Amino acid sequence: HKPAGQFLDAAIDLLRRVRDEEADSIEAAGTLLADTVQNGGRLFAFGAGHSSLAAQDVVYRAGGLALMNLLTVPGVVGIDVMPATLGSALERVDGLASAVLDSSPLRAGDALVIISLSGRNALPVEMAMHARALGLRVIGVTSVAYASQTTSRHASGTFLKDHCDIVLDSKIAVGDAELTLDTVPAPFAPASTVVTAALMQAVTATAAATLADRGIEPPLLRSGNVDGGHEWNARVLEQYGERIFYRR
Amino acid sequence: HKPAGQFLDAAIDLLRRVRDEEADSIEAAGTLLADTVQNGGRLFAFGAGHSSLAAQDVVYRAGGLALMNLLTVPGVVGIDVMPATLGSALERVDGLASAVLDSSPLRAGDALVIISLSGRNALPVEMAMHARALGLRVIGVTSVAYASQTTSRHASGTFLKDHCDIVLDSKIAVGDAELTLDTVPAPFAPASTVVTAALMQAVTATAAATLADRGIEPPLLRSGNVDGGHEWNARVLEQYGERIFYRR
Ligand SMILES: CC(=O)N[C@@H]1[C@@H](O)[C@H](O)[C@@H](COP(=O)(O)O)O[C@@H]1O
Ligand SMILES: CC(=O)N[C@@H]1[C@@H](O)[C@H](O)[C@@H](COP(=O)(O)O)O[C@@H]1O
Repeated sequence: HKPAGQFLDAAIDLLRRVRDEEADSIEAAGTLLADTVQNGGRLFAFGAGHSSLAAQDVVYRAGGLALMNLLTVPGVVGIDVMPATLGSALERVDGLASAVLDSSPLRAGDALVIISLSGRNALPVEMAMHARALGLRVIGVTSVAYASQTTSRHASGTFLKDHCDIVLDSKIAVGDAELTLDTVPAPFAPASTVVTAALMQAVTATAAATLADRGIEPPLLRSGNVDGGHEWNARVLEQYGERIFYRR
Repeated sequence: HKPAGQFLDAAIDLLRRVRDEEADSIEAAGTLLADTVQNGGRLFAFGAGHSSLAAQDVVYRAGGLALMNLLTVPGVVGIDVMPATLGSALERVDGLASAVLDSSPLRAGDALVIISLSGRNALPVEMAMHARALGLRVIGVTSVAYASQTTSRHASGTFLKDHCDIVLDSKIAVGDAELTLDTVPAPFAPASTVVTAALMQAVTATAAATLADRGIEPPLLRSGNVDGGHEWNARVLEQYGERIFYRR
């Protein structure tokens, strides 16, 4: 009955929905990532604002793939920007996504994961459209409910999911808040990061397992806060350095 | 049996452990945050690397408290820094934590949440020690198992949890990886961000509910990606601007 327990039960239920409903889509996404690695492509992940956090959770990560890179749009990497409200405004700027994609090392055949809960703003929609125009395969992580219950803010009138090769439905109801209190007019307690991080790990875990099943050793990193982790990672990062862009 | 399902079941089980084991600690932490707001103090959250992501998840957040601020240590806000490996090295630098605390607006009586899974490195340990020396109340979000199974890398030989007023145990087993495959030597698939984000939301949800029960309207933000959210937030951010440091 207490707020902590109510929220955790809501987050568990959302993870159960993802587990039971997105299993095939999660498998398809992880296989696409494994295919890209095997065929010599690169892997990148992007999200704006708090959606950036699920993307960061698979980059340079204990237990994660060394080959996963972060696509950084300046000002929307998390909420670090001053003022934080500018991050919201940058999501409406046409041409930012193309500037970032055209400057990056992404090329035809690469894989880009795009996390956007609403999927409705110019920046994530343009990112998917332009990435596909460049020949990239695009996985979207998005709450498809928003496409029926909100209006697109992109000039095309379309949503992120309309421009993805694979869509992972992150389930969050419109408003991104799981609890209400009678005395309190606004809902509170967002689970979207709990859910999207879990989806991303499920996707990358599938890619690692798929490579292994094909007799290809997945390039996995260890935690740097367990003795020997940094030594282990140095070997891996050097080995796959050519397709890793967060070190040299 | 598939990797996605195995990971999601592991993450659910960790959320159940937090729900069933940390309920009283979560209540105590949220009450301390509510007490601080009521007594006129400020709220800040910090973590390094991927632990920064749980801190960011409660800042400028749909359904979250407008009064929660991010404490930014340059170079360890997420994994954005180039090269990402420098973030790991910065966690070992003595004096960085004090530099950041002494420059910030944090003052005696304020509340600081510190997220560190291992709790073993110089930066998070110094952050807690120096914050308490400044008169701050400190909530740590940390896997206490690390304090018995790893060695401290702080000069004191102590861990984060030894310097907290309240400890929230994030349960993750040493290594931060929930899956193994027979052919694959390293474990993979980290849940720490799934778990820590959920703990943080449970804490802030408790603070909002506690304020409400005391007849104090919690200063909650709405999603900017639902129509009217930015207008709603502008009112709130102006009202509580004096204790909000991510806008002006
Ligand atoms: C109060 C608030 O909402 N702040 C931002 C929001 O402006 C931004 O749009 C979202 C990412 O957008 P997306 O996940 O829907 O793509 O992250 C944050 O929530
Ligand atoms: C491969 C790797 O591990 N990268 C960093 C790690 O160096 C850092 O220590 C941790 C935060 O540390 P903490 O959560 O234990 O405080 O975030 C990331 O995992």
